[PDB]
Amino acid sequence: SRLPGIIFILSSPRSGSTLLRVMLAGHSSLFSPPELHLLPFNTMKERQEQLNLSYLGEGLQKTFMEVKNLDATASQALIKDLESQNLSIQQVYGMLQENIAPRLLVDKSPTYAMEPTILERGEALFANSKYIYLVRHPYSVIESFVRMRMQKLVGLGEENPYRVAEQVWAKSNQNILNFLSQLEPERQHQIRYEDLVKKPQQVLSQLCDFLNVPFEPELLQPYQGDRMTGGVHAASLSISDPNFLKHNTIDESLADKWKTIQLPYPLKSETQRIASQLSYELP
Ligand SMILES: Nc1ncnc2c1ncn2[C@@H]1O[C@H](COP(=O)(O)O)[C@@H](OP(=O)(O)O)[C@H]1O
Ligand SMILES: [Cl-]
Ligand SMILES: [Cl-]
Ligand SMILES: [Cl-]
Ligand SMILES: [Cl-]
Ligand SMILES: [Cl-]
Ligand SMILES: [Cl-]
Ligand SMILES: [Cl-]
Ligand SMILES: [Cl-]
Ligand SMILES: [Cl-]
Ligand SMILES: [Zn+2]
Ligand SMILES: [Zn+2]
Ligand SMILES: [Zn+2]
Ligand SMILES: [Zn+2]
Ligand SMILES: [Zn+2]
Repeated sequence: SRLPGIIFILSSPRSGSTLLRVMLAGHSSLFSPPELHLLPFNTMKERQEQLNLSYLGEGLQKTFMEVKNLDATASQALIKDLESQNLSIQQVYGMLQENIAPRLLVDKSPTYAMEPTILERGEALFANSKYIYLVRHPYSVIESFVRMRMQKLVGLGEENPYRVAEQVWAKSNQNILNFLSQLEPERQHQIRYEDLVKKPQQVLSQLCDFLNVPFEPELLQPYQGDRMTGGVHAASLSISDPNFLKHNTIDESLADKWKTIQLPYPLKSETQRIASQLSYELP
């Protein structure tokens, strides 16, 4: 039997997903943690055995700390107990839902879009979830991915970094497009990164209407309060650094970077078609 629906943020890497999840973390109706790394796995033992991350990836540990007012050691002890009994991932999600209730979980990870079977698992575990599809211009994503030296994470450190980055953007976006094409229009909402940082009030107000929550001022203040970004920096990171703490406001200047970014190669024809579908211009 499926769990009550949650909210997913789906995106390519480097699309401002962390910024968005942190904005939403401020809303009293929502609970929006660093990556939980639950969705890709069937059981907690599978997760423990297979979950290897460049940084500490303590989203789940931090979640139990917040919702149960626990120190790090006690939260870890709880997670180890779930692993020892080998709870299903659905059982752990159910436990999270009860511990955050009446708040709704916001589940964000750019890695979900890399595997169509992971996207499908969301629909298998949950009923009537809502999907926020966050998109960013391919030039901006590619420049960032290459700058951050993420090519190794794909298992393609021997190929051209720019082409590897392009493939990540193209595959993630095509996978999301394919997945969402099968779902009710009423359960999906697109956000463009460029709009998010240039017009956050308008974007967030429209998102609030989609989520059926009222607007709260905290949405516009991602650097205020406890939004699970504090303490040891490496603890909220998983696959790379979103560079959220290298800024101190919603920084609009990062939107238009695509207007001047010079990539070594024109995007492949297939990538250009995806960009066209998403209404991005390619200078
Ligand atoms: N406060 C802020 N304002 C605007 N954009 C931000 C931001 N913090 C992070 N970002 C953008 O989000 C990107 C990371 O996205 P994600 O969280 O999906 O990995 C960053 O990549 P760069 O710092 O490499 O430019 C940056 O462009
Ligand atoms: Cl990323
Ligand atoms: Cl991320
Ligand atoms: Cl994940
Ligand atoms: Cl994972
Ligand atoms: Cl730590
Ligand atoms: Cl990141
Ligand atoms: Cl940072
Ligand atoms: Cl950060
Ligand atoms: Cl800034
Ligand atoms: Zn993960
Ligand atoms: Zn720690
Ligand atoms: Zn990221
Ligand atoms: Zn950082
Ligand atoms: Zn800045």
